[PDB]
Amino acid sequence: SSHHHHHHSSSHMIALLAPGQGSQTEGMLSPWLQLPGAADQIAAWSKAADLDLARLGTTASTEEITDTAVAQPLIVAATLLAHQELARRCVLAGKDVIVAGHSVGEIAAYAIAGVIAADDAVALAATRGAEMAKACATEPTGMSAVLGGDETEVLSRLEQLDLVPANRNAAGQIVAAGRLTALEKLAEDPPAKARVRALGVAGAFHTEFMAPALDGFAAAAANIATADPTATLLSNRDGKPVTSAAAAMDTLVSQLTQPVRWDLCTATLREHTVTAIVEFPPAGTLSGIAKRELRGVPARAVKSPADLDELANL
Repeated sequence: SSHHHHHHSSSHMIALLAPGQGSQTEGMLSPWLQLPGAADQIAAWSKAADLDLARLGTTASTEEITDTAVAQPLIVAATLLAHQELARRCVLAGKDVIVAGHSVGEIAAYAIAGVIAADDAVALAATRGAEMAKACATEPTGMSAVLGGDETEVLSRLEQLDLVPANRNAAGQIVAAGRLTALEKLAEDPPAKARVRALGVAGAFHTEFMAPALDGFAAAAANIATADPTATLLSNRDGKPVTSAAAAMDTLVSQLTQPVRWDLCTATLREHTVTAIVEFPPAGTLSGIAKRELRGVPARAVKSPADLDELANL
């Protein structure tokens, strides 16, 4: 984390995207682990996070990975190992860099933007999941995706049923969150010309039902070294860039019970003339959204190291 601001001789802008939850795959660390330096870092982080990462990345079932307490650090683990190699390759030399993470991915984005250290981030993702899981055992809650019709109609409807728009990802892409009974009521009758799919998650993330998780998350968030960003770093709260480290960490914490306004992140990306987009593993969804919402901007979904190759020039 020490650098020289590149010279422009007399746009060169790349989005880096860090994935959220709900796309972690059975074999998601295999392509990265056999690379030099990765095993060492993982044992270090696995011990640092106090959960077994090396095993849970290779021969682990999707089911034991869909467990927020495991899922969260594991996603972040994969994102950083992937970025770590991208940096190492020097592919981004002389590019203006903008970074945004989804939901959990903010922890990984913060690390990519050099606000927190790689190891600390994983440890904080472990706390996030562990604390969030406790909160889920309070009241039967969940989240259900709403692939949508009329934006006004869909917002009016979650109000009636007392559910939060927990993710606002795209135009017509809303996640609803709250009590399982209220979500069943959403499913039982949706607002016309729209669909509902109960995402398999253990609680209603990014809603007020995460209060109990707040203190536990804030405690680790505070005990962590910090630095002012080395990239334009976006925040899920409003999609504005974050200037100071203190600000970022404040937002990150309070983002636990607030809507993920990823749509407004996509808006900020447009007004930067991003030339290309890189999603990190487990990549897929965020690049999908960017293909649809950001016309004519190339986007790559990193799954294996072989993908970081045709980026040498962009």
